[PDB]
Amino acid sequence: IVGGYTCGANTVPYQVSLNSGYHFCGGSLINSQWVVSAAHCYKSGIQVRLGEDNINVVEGNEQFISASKSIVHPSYNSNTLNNDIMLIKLKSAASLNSRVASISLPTSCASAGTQCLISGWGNTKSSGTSYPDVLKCLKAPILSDSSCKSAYPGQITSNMFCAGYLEGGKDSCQGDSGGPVVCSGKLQGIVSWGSGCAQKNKPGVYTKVCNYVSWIKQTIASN
Ligand SMILES: CC(=N)N1CC[C@H](Oc2ccc([C@H](Cc3ccc4ccc(C(=N)N)cc4c3)C(=O)O)cc2)C1
Ligand SMILES: [Ca+2]
Repeated sequence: IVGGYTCGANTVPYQVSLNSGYHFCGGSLINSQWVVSAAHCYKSGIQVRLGEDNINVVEGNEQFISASKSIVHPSYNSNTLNNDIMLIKLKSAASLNSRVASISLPTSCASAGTQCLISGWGNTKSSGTSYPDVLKCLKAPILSDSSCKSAYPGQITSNMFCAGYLEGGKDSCQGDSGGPVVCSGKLQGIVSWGSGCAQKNKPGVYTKVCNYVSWIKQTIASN
């Protein structure tokens, strides 16, 4: 997260860290046995880390649970990043408490103007590389479809939305991938892609979760 602030230990209880020997992507806990992340975060041998703040120090509220199954969206296109969403089932259910909690799926799509909370352990520099050990947060508004499409000609689908600031300076970045975009208590986006990080006229692009609610519900009910 570039231009954000330190969230504070367990203030974003649904935030997960996907670990394969090291943190490589974020994710959101949607219930006690399921995690939602970006399809581009797909890997085998994933361990889901819940209740995390500092990812390099055992602080006491963590739950490390291995994934039993991963399901990439049937129409995911790795070249365009269309349908960049994936579900991960935990081998055992997480113990939900005040520090580890699920986030609600949306009942309707969010519109431009809505302020959301984006979080992750990704790169904090627009030019250069610096990865934080503790969770970073950023409040950012959802941008109009017109602005989004003007920024990325022919690359924005109905399954994507832009959020951030056209003036640059604040944005999610590499390492934040798969992480949550929560607006008014509902999971509306998943950190997907962008041209650089926090660059002028190059806002972050996120997966539009509201278009996948039925797929998510059906998949969980049958797996
Ligand atoms: C070629 C083209 N026009 N495309 C449009 C869709 C797709 O975009 C991508 C895919 C992977 C990357 C990563 C880099 C990359 C990876 C994750 C990111 C997460 C967030 C942000 C952000 N600024 N909010 C930027 C990221 C940039 C790479 O270079 O490998 C960057 C952009 C391909
Ligand atoms: Ca820790």
